[PDB]
Amino acid sequence: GSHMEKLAKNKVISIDAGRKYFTLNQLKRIVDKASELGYSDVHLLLGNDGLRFLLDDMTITANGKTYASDDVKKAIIEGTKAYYDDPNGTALTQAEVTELIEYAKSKDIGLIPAINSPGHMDAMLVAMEKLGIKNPQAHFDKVSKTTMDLKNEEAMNFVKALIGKYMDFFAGKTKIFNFGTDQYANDATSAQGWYYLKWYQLYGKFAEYANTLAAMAKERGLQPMAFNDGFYYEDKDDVQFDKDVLISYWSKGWWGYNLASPQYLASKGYKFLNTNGDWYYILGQKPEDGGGFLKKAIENTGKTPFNQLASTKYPEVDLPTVGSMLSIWADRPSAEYKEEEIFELMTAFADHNKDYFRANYNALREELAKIPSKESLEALDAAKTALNYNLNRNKQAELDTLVANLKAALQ
Ligand SMILES: CC(=O)N[C@@H]1[C@@H](O)[C@H](O[C@@H]2O[C@H](CO)[C@@H](O)[C@H](O[C@H]3O[C@H](CO)[C@@H](O)[C@H](O)[C@@H]3O[C@@H]3O[C@H](CO)[C@@H](O)[C@H](O)[C@H]3NC(C)=O)[C@@H]2O)[C@@H](CO)O[C@H]1O
Repeated sequence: GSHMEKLAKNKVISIDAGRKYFTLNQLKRIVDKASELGYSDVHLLLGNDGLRFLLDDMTITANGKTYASDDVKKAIIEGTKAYYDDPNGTALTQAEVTELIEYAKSKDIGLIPAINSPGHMDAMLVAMEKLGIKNPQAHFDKVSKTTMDLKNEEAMNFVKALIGKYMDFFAGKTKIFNFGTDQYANDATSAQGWYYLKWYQLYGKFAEYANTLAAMAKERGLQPMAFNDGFYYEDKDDVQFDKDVLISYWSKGWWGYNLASPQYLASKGYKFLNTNGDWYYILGQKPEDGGGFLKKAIENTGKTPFNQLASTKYPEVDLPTVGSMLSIWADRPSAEYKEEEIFELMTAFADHNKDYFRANYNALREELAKIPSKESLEALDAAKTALNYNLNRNKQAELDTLVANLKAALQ
């Protein structure tokens, strides 16, 4: 019950770089601002509708045949462009994402990648078509454009191998890997995908796929993360799920979309990354549209407590969370990304929870990088011993004089 508990928790900013393209430098500045504000990780969706990340070797081995690296790359580029041909760019390179991870590591910032499936995979579906894999899309009220058919082995096998190749990359580089599994065939079932899975006795098939993805993460030394949607839908435990999955809990849903309660998932032994929907911001969203516009997300950043999970009340309901995630989405990826908006929402969330967030260590690290008579060395050694790396956002002044004493000793 000491000091450490609050600071040990995760403070995450989520960027939807799957739907919309973000430049390496844009993400670097988000990472820098995250480090400055006191965040711990940057959650970066790279596969979300579009697939905006290419490895150097994209060779895939599936269905007793292989798909050549250059053939895979072109098909993915075409898929992402088919979803949305972003004039700012198509997909991040291996070298760019690698530099982002090392840059973030230098600022005590984790990177949490997300490659979504079996929903939110418009780019992958079309890529598979271009790769010869016929009809990968789910089929209900109409043929889906976002979701994979669970009965199609050819598509399932490829996608598993594809996510596996990404998982091979992020292994040893990042602690967590998010595979999503949210909003199954929402476009093809009027946002009732889990009800449709139940109906056609395919919900067990989804579990098998999700559990496979969790094992794939674990055996590669990655903590599996997924969204809550498809985990124990409607509090039924007829179909079981992997318990080692870090659940990013965003909502309990709405009418006809009966997601499991946080209370039920906690009773199954799950830990939560509090990804409360209240803190959502969709780029370009205005107050007139309702939902997650900027003013509401800033307003709710103080309204909705740090530990409070969606559909629950804190502290009346107090469930185990590893930390909280604030999310920026790009539902309409053509909307202008304005850095100032995200920075304001990020700042607000940190300012209301100064006990959870770190202090600003950018000044300290610059002054420690300037370090190359024994009496003058006595002072330089003394200021170094007096440094405190454990400060939170409430004590910026406390840290400001400690770094000032280091600057004075160095001269
Ligand atoms: C009182 C009541 O419950 N009314 C229902 C109403 O709320 C429902 O509309 C829904 O509202 C929620 C907010 O409470 C909103 O989040 C929902 O949007 C999600 O789902 C739609 C598909 O229906 C999808 O188009 C959106 O993209 C969105 O999905 C998530 O949200 C973010 C940002 O919006 C996305 O970027 C994410 O990709 C996605 N997933 C995650 C994990 O974040 C929805 O509009 C309606 C529904 O008919 O029903 C009322 O009864």
